[PDB]
Amino acid sequence: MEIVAPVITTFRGGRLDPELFANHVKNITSKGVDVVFVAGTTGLGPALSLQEKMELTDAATSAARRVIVQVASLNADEAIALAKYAESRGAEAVASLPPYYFPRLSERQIAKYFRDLCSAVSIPVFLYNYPAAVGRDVDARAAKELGCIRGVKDTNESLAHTLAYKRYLPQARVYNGSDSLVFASFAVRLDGVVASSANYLPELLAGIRDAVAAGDIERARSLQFLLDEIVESARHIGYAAAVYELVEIFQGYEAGEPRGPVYPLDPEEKAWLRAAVAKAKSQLRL
Amino acid sequence: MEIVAPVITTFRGGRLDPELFANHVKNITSKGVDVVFVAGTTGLGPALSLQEKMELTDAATSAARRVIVQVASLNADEAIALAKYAESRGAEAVASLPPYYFPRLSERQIAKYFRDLCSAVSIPVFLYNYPAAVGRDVDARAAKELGCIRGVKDTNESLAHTLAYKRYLPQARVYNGSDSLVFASFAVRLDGVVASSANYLPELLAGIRDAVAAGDIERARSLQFLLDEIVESARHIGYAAAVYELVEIFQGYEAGEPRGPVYPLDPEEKAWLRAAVAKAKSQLRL
Amino acid sequence: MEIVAPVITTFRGGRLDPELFANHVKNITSKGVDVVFVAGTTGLGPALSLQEKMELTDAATSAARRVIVQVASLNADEAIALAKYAESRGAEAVASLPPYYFPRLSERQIAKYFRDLCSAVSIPVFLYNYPAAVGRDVDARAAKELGCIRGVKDTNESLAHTLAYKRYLPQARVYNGSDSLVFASFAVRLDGVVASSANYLPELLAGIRDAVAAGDIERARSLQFLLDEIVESARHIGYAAAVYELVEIFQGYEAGEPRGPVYPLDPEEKAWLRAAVAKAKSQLRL
Amino acid sequence: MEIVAPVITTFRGGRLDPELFANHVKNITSKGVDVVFVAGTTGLGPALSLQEKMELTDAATSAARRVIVQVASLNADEAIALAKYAESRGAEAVASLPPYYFPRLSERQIAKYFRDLCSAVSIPVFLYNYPAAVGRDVDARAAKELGCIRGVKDTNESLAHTLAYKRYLPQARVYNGSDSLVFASFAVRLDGVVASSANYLPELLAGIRDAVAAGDIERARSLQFLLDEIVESARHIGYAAAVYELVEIFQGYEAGEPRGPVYPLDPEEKAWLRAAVAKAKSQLRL
Repeated sequence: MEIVAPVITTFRGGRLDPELFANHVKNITSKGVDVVFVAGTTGLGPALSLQEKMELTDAATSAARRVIVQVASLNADEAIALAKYAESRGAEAVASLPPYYFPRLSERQIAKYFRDLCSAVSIPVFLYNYPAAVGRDVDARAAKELGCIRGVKDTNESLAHTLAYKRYLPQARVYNGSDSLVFASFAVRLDGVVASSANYLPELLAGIRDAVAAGDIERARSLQFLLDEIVESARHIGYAAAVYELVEIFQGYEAGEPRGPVYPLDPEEKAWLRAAVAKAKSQLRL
Repeated sequence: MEIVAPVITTFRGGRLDPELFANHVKNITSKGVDVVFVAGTTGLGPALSLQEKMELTDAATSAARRVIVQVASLNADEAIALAKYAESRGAEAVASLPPYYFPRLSERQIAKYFRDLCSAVSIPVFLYNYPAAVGRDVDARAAKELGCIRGVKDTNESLAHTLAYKRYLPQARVYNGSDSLVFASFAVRLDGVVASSANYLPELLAGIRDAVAAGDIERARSLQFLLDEIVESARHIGYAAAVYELVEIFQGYEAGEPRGPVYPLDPEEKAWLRAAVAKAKSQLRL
Repeated sequence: MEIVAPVITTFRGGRLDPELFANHVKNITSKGVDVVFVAGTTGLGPALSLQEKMELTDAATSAARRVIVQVASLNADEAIALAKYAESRGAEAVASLPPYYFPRLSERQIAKYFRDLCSAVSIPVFLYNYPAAVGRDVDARAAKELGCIRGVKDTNESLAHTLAYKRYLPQARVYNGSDSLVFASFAVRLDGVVASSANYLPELLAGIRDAVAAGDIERARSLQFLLDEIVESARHIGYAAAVYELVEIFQGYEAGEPRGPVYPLDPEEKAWLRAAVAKAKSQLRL
Repeated sequence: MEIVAPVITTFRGGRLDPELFANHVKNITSKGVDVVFVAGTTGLGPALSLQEKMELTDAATSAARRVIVQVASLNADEAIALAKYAESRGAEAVASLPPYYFPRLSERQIAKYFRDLCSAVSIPVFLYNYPAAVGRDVDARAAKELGCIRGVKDTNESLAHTLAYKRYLPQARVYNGSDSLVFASFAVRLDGVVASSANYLPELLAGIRDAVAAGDIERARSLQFLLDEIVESARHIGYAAAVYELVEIFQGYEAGEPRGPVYPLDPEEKAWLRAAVAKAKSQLRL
């Protein structure tokens, strides 16, 4: 079972910094990340222009051997163009959010979007489902009804919703994206996890996976609860910005910054977070 | 009290068509539209490039005397740039959605976004609130606390939520954005309405306004109910794409197309919509 | 247009005090309440035994000329039984919540419940819709389909939702039950309001009704906002218990108390609430 | 890890039939049910009078060695009365929903409800959490703060929400109540499940438990998916009434019926369900 990192997009001086990005990717893949997922929500995907996603695709595919690229755009031609680009750069798969923002698009519109993406490339197309952010759900039955989905990332608190993709699409690779469900995902033998914490504590996720595989459910659960406490503190100050500071805290190198509306944490927020996780940090035998 | 059109963005072959747009704006403003609101949700704002939004700003300010440009972007630098551009082209105000898509941004991040817009321009900055599409609400209390909001457009079926902005911001111009609340907005004396149906039935909205002003409450209401039957059919088939077909059906000229993932309606959907609205339309006597 | 009070159920000791109830009914009906609605949510309906509701029926019909009895029970035989009892005591109508609590109920079960109710009496049966408390909505289209509904009380922040009942059911008496929409309800000419504040400020509700009729929209809105401030303070300490204390503050007599798990406000909560509404209270001229 | 049945309440004639009930309890306890949970949502608890719940308590404590009685009432005095009665009859624990139906009760009211319940008995008080039905959540933090909660049954699609009670109350016994999470609950080593399917397919739940315990984690998931198919079908016609028919289909004896507003299935619905679950039934064996 795989640890997939929905990797942060590392800005510095207003632009993408591929040196920060490459160092970060090479570190986390050394610590147990199997696959790099670029331009996911944790990577600020919908905030990135097509060219920024191309730059990120180049950086990810030159830093990691296994890369899935998130391609969604509210101009659907851009999703097709980037999917072809990712494929040419050696991505093992592409993924897409369903069309987001607009309420009450039709089922026909959603289906055409995904079918056009599948027609554009030969590599597997993944559904990246995230109803809290997207404002709609493409559930297991709908995903099967599309007729071309070969993988699912379900960023979702409902483990049963995620398991249902394995039921309706027995050949798809299915992953849950909730940090609170890493332990549970391995326990029920999903194909893997795509959790934001693979950015800052990949060795913890690997510890959970190891523990579950050894039958050590108590250790796995304990590691999970430690992770939950860290996530909880981070959510308190703006989770998406905090992920970057958590990388600095736990991995010890510069992680860059997000970009407005996802403004970087200020100095006072960074200091508060460092103290907030100091205890959980000391408890870590990984 | 004003009728404000959140005007459609008119594409041809996935490219912006400013002639279709200009003809449409000229027509609805001759039929009772007081103000043109460009790149709102009905105008596919989040789907438009910055280049497209600048072109749309040029075309709207050329075709209309009173223009508000909606500037939101998930790259905040782009919101600031377009707000300054809009001001330079003579927009009377700019509006923005709160940062959307991303769940759990912090209050500081949201406040910074709006405050940076207000500091970027001298013309009024409006809150454009649309919780169903944005995934968060900036309520009247929150809008007061921003400390620079001079207008609100509230695309919201809770009319008291919209009225609360007049309570907390007595100097602000406050509009409700729901088609189902045009009659109600005029009856409670909001500053006006920003309803998508100003695109396809602006004469019907002016008729509602006239009836309320005449104390003809029963007429205003029966006109509202006719509009509600039309909105219902349109929603059934996919509302955002449906608006374009309704413009053609009710106003009698070409309206262009939306762009995918907001794909244009297909022939069967259009035929269905035409049959669906035919009854209600006939019961109209303006 | 009517002011309908969803009257509080006055307990004293551990049990219903029908005398306190009669007195309260008499005072508010002398101050503008047109109809008394017994055992609604504000009257703690779902917490009352059949015997308590029968007792309210007797006391209300003896103290008021126009009485509607709310009869919902999760034993449908008690609803049928009480509806018959209310008719026999001279109630002008009965109302029911749809079946509540249970999430997994079919359209057929809901329709059967309302149709059996309609068969049981010859007086009008109202739908009492309150989705936030009930956990389900019976919307205008569904209410028409039931085929026997003659009135609706919609406790709902969506004025559009309530207006839809007048569209689908032109001969029904339709009331909105939100305190925040009293002004709006009279402005759009619903048949009336069934607002909790008729317990403690029936003269304010009448003042709003008078102001709308006179066309003094600005006074109507101003009175609405004062009411909103009062409701907001009450919601802070527990609205259902707070209504009783607001009756005491504004009407000057003992209102009795609710019963747990709706526990009466404690002395500190009462002192806080008195102080919280003091300014709005002094600003009240009528 | 335990299988707890939220047992159906068995009506015949519109009245309780304690002999159908006894036969049912005895059968399911012989096929792997460890504990009987009486008057839960599956048992129509909120629909039952205090006397009916006492009668159910008698029948359960006569037919089974281990009984937990669900005691919630919207008259808290009745919750206390029943808890004392359950203890007198030899129940090993009582549980309660939080106060339901009423929106926006205060934290003080909810805490007083639970603490008063704990002080009435010397047997343990469990929290029975079911946010979808109750309209409010008492999460793990809130549960710990109550200070007297000894067990938790969380009917919730969010497994991380359930797991949190083990984080905060590691001494409490914690169960998840969603049928779609039986496999997952055993996999993460909750103390067990309280799933409605214990009524009709207890042997399937015991098979899932066995398979998780071997490590045929993949056969466990396969049995769960079969259960998910059957649940899917019952949900389609109205789950609460359908549970009774599923008992007849899979266990082959008379199950009684629910009582309206939870009306029994009609002959047509029953025929539809039997055909719908025939395939699943055929692949069962066990």
